[PDB]
Amino acid sequence: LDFSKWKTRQPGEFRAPCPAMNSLANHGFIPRDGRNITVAMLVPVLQEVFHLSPELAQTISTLGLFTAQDPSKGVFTLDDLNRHNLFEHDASLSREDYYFHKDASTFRPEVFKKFMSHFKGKEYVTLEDAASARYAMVQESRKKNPTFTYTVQQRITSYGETIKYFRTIVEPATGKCPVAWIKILFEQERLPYNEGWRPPKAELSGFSMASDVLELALVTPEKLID
Amino acid sequence: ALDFSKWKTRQPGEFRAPCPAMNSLANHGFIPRDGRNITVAMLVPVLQEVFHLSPELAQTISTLGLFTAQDPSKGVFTLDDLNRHNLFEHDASLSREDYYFHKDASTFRPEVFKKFMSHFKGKEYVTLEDAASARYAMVQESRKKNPTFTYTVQQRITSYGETIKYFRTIVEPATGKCPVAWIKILFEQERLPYNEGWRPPKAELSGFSMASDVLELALVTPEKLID
Ligand code: HEC
Ligand code: HEC
Ligand SMILES: [Mg+2]
Ligand SMILES: [Mg+2]
Repeated sequence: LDFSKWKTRQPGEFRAPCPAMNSLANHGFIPRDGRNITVAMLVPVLQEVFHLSPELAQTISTLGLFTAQDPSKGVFTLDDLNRHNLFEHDASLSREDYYFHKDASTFRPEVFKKFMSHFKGKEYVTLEDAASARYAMVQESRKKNPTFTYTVQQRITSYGETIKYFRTIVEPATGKCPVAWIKILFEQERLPYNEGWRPPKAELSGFSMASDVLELALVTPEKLID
Repeated sequence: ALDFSKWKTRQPGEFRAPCPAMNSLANHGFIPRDGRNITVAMLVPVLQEVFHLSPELAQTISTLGLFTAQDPSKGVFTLDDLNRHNLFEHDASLSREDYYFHKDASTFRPEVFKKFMSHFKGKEYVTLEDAASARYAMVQESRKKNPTFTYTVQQRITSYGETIKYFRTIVEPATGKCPVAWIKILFEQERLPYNEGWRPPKAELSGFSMASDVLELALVTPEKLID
């Protein structure tokens, strides 16, 4: 894992709405041009760079394959991940809903500003602030987007994405998530190795995700009952 | 591959847990009948085969079971180890009373289970919403009556997870729906209702799918740690 090979995205290179996957490509940990991705190649990378458990890595990578133009052929691209309402969903943290400009892939400073304002004056992301920030995007989409789609599938991916950054973009010494490293991940699509980040000591598993998603929901004022 | 007709209820000397599924496995002889000499390596394929747990989820829960032994290094645990309060066993159970009251959070309590089952009165099937209400009712009873109520991050995920476990594994092959009558058999007899039509579930219960299910259960539970 040579983190010094990093280059920002170049013309012709496919990129996704994911800052993690986009960082892998920019680091050259997966093909830089965002093409020719297989589950077999991605899974070890996710385990080594982000310390996802084997099964969680296999699961998310396969959900990625399911966005391919032909998932039978076992190959997908970062552009496949941009397909609306397959994996990509409304109420994102740093991207606008597909509805508005038919581009839910391009990083949006004005969306990211809203998200980050939930951590203003803090060096670290707390569970409660991360809950508030994600749910604020749900409320905005619900009030602004007449096509808002937020089913069982989108709910877990949305909750899971907040857990993913909260658990993986952490200080080795503390396990805590610095606001400044989130900023680097989303804005630069660089893993903040230079700033002191390393692959997490703790494994992110399906079970640990389940606990974390529960804890997020218990500090979110979101209910489907009344 | 598996013989479900070998079921016997608990016999003298045999250890049993506060878990109706682990007790059914033993009563069926799918793990050692006496509730002893359980290892992770033995239990994971049984959980995969009988309950369609994912390899990783099965490994994780089996290991949580193992860390209930006084010495996990021995690599072996028993259903009696599972009876140890606030290791895996926890307050606000659906069919057992809190350890506080009589130092017995292992023996099935008709009175507790009566209150659990009251949330499905008039219904053939368990819905996510009624399962959520039945579990939260136990949390509120424990918070109301037990001065030593313990409900930390660890108990919460296991409590939510156990409702999802019966809701997803004790289901009709035809519909994936959870029959009230089958929950009654599992809890009251500690028998998998094979005789009545139950079969290992078609759908796999994985860490990811559990995470979705626990999320959805929480979204229909009036439970928050914020107000
Ligand atoms: C392994 C570590 C990992 C981390 C950390 C991670 N992801 Fe993503 N991720 C996506 C997609 C697609 C989205 C877009 C969802 C959306 O619309 O917000 C996304 C979104 C996100 C978001 C939210 C972005 C936003 O603007 O809301 C975060 C944070 C994130 N991913 C972090 C496909 C993937 C895939 C697919 C193969 C993998 C593997 C994956 N992601 C792995 C990871
Ligand atoms: C694989 C299928 C499986 C199912 C279905 C299952 N369990 Fe349990 N389970 C427990 C323990 C300990 C409890 C007691 C928790 C409590 O205090 O309610 C429990 C409780 C439960 C409960 C709630 C009972 C109540 O009175 O609240 C249900 C339902 C349950 N288990 C179902 C250890 C285990 C272990 C340990 C190795 C395994 C594996 C396990 N359980 C696997 C399973
Ligand atoms: Mg989106
Ligand atoms: Mg208990």
